[PDB]
Amino acid sequence: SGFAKMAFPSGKVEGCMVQVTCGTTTLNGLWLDDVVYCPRHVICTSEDMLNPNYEDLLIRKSNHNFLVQAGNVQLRVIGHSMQNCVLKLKVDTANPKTPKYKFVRIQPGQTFSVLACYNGSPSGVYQCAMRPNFTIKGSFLNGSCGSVGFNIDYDCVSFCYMHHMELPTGVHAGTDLEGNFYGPFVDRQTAQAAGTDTTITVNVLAWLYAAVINGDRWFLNRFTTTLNDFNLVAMKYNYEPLTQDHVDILGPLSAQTGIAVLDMCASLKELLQNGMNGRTILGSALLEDEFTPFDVVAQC
Amino acid sequence: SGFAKMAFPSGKVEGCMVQVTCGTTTLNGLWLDDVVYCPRHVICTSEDMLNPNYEDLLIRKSNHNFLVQAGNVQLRVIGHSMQNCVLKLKVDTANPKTPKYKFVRIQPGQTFSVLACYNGSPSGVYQCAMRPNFTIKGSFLNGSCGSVGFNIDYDCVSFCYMHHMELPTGVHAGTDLEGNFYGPFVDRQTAQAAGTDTTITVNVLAWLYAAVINGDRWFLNRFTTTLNDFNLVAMKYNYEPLTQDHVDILGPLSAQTGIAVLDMCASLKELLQNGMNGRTILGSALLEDEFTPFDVVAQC
Repeated sequence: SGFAKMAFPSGKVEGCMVQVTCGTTTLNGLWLDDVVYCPRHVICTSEDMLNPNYEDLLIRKSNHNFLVQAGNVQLRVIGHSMQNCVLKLKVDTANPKTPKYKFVRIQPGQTFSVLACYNGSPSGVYQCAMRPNFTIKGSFLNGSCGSVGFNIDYDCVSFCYMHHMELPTGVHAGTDLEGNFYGPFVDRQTAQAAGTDTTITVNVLAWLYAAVINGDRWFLNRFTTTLNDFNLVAMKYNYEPLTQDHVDILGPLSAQTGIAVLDMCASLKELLQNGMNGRTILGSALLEDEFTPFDVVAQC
Repeated sequence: SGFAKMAFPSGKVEGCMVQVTCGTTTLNGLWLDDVVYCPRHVICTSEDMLNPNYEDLLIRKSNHNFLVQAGNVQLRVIGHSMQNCVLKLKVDTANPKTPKYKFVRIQPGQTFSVLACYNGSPSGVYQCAMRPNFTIKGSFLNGSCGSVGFNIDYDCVSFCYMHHMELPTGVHAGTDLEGNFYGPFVDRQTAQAAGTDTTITVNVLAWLYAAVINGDRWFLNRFTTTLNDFNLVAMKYNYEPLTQDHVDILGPLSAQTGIAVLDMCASLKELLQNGMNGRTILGSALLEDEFTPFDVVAQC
């Protein structure tokens, strides 16, 4: 059949991508109905970004600061308000190709598609996960600020991320459309670090359950194990511990494969204890934690 | 900055995706202007596919066989011709959202974006490479037949693949829009195998040159080496040998990093000889051969 890490298609969200500028500052914005959302840190220069007071910087910005372009065409800003770290620019036009949308806040574990833009012109897309420590292993270059993370469930567009800033580490932070940052992070250039990255365990399990269906099944053992016992092994190797929900959610996989989730844990457990002796599952030599059981089911 | 395997956006090609059916047979087609392309094996059932004569099977098909739907709406077929393994259905309508397009035949080495469809309804997209042995490690389920592989260079759409068939191995074959199969493969269900899979070496090199720029540079040695010497090592481990072009193409990377390509070969060479002792380059424990130097440059 085949397995690959896979983004939703991007036609809908491409419809909503605009360029914004505020002096020398040029980033990406999202045009939904009569509104345009974008990172608020657009009103900053470099000298500002150290300790910026947004209350106080935007007190000094006018609607005639905010150049907003719709590809070839331009828009006219008609009122500027700031919600947390996102800036909501009202304009004269409603997006003619605004489609069924909704803002969601995702939880650390879920995955989403990302549309990397540069001057409102989308460049690319890739599937991505919301790390334990509320970060993302992304591809983000200067003025990818305002590029977004979405999903598509039954026509509706499920906007869940908007990018703000890279980190000294090199992983990327950003908010939802509420404007609230995923994590303890704020938009300034102070020595921010991100906590311990661990592995989305439930997901790896779904990735093994995947592997099986795709035929690849060298790594299967006989063993059973307790949940706790499995966990008292897993957490040693920086992995997320595992709940009765996790099992519940991994239920439909365990059906199609006639493999119990307990028996899969001791199987995984034994990869952690032993290693891989340089073999590959679904052609990978690391354990792949960026698949939710919904991702993998949908892929099948 | 960040690195991720990355597909072009899919809005353009989504515009051109249609469902086709021919009795009980339902696959994906591509509507460009007044034409619709699709895999010809759509005129087959299962009993046929063993040894089908297409000349002779289509002699028995009419325009009123060919149900062709445009999402909600339907089309009217008005003449059916077969070019190699692709079938060209003329219809009454030209695609209103046909954009600047061109058919290209890619060469074994190049990468492209893939739009997986089911009943003309796109499900997903992922970046993919045209293997040495003219195969692809894909995600393709029944009736992904007619899902396509494209690229975008400066507005133009560069259609380069259309899927036909999985293989007993589990990798996927298909043609260009010419209709000619990438590889020695034909559309029937005989015991087809695919030759030796080797590694797109130039690409791995571009993936190392990537790694460096992204800061990750544990794996650097001092050494130089000859091209031939490098090759007399590489080919042992099933890798594609390396040409003066390959070097030429890897030229602009070698500029930005102040690292000679010769010195990069002995560096790679030493991963092959030694291993990795379970470290990671750009967070991967296998060497990543699905990036062309154009991919990686564009990503930067």
